Amino acid sequence: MDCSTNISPKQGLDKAKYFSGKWYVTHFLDKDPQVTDQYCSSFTPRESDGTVKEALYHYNANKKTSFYNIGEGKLESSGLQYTAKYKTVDKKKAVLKEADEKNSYTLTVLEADDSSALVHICLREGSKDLGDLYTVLTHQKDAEPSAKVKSAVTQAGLQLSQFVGTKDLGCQYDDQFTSL
Ligand code: HEM
Ligand SMILES: [N]
Repeated sequence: MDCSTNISPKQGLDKAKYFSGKWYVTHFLDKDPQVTDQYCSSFTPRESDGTVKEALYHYNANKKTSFYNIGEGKLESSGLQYTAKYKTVDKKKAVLKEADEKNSYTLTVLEADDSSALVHICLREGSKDLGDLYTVLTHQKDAEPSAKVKSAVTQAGLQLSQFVGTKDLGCQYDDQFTSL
């Protein structure tokens, strides 16, 4: 399922609010009905002079497995949006696999305040699109997203009730990895 082509970052967002601390996905919306496994995710995005680098963590709640990555990209001029390439690393941040130049993901920030954020992610594997992925984030695990971010969800044409809540999945996180 192809990703939406009508996704743009919110104008006027302050980078400092998004590129700080660590983020936990509290709710997510995957539009592809063929998916089966549900994931938990946490990441730490940093930025310097328009260059973005982030440590990502995924935990497969169904198969009880996890994987780590390091994404690197550049900030678009338009807004808080960037397309990054990613390498695969272990829990110690050692490189297990270099980045495949044909793969990428574009992350678009739709809203972000001091406690939460809403982002859109489009992952691509060369030519195949994995489909739209919307994720609500908070700095505190299982915390409640702000009213401001919930409003962003509505404005995005989505219903919070359709999102999957991760606080009930029995998530396992590696706070050591995202800390720092
Ligand atoms: C709860 C939220 C999330 C869900 C449901 C989710 C789901 C997925 C799925 C299904 C895969 C494929 C893994 C497999 O082979 O089985 C995956 C891979 C990946 N996701 Fe996510 N993801 C989440 C959050 C994120 C975030 C926050 C980012 C970006 C910052 C992201 C970036 C990626 C990347 C780069 C890969 C590829 C890793 C690799 O192939 O080594 N994901 N995700
Ligand atoms: N993803």
